[PDB]
Amino acid sequence: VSEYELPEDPRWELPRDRLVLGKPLGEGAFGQVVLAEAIGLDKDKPNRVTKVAVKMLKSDATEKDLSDLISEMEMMKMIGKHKNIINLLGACTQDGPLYVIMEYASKGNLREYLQARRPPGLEYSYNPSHNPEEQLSSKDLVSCAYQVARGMEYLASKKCIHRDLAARNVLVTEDNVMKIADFGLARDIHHIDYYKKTTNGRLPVKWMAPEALFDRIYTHQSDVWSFGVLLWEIFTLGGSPYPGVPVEELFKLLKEGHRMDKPSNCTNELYMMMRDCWHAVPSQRPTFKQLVEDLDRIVALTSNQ
Repeated sequence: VSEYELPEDPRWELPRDRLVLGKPLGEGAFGQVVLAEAIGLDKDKPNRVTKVAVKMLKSDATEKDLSDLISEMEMMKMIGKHKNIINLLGACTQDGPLYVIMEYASKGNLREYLQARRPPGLEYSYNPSHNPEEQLSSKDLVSCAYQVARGMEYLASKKCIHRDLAARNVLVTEDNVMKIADFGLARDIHHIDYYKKTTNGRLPVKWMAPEALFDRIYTHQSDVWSFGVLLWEIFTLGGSPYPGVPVEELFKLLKEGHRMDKPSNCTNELYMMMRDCWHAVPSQRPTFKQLVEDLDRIVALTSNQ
């Protein structure tokens, strides 16, 4: 790593020995995220400990992988802070491997968070968690969507196109705050494999707008399409999109104006929002600003009983 000039930034630099490294949080090619305790992250509270997520490259990482990680870090700096995104907290760039320090979401990703809170009724697939948690009220689910819309509205205003908005990329903090993750990732410069499964075997094509899918055109409006799919994931408490539809087929279906059916427990108004997000013509989908305003009103009218 000493072969490279790493961008040191005194506003963000944290001495390596101020991090007590803990358990893995995840792993995906290059590279890995570990839980850590950071001593004196806030310079004015030097004896405070903060739980953080520490992102680093794998042992097999390449010059491009390092460039990607740096790029994510610099992008997060430029995008700035928001309550509903995974924020940058600091970095270790001198005396060892690049560490990018980010906010820690202790309750994991939204898909697994919702699946562990599935009640036993007819209205959801079965709860797969060995440690089931308290069911969420109706208000809570809409509020979940509100917060994600809020985060995306902020990101869109900073001219950040996410390109893979999905429940798996929303994280939940100890206080049940929704935080959009992986918004700063570098765009792959090689073409896409529409059948590649992620490191948890998810098929990303099921969240892509048709123009992203067929033409690789990504905009804020294709992100709005993804948000529609995420809304569907929410009101299925973590369901898998287009159940039983294989990829090669998804191409054809979307073309014919095929859309997912309304989840069993979903209001007509929330289902219309989904359908609006899945308008065939990008210019005709709502914007994140409209979505934030609509969902704000809907949260107020929705019951937590």
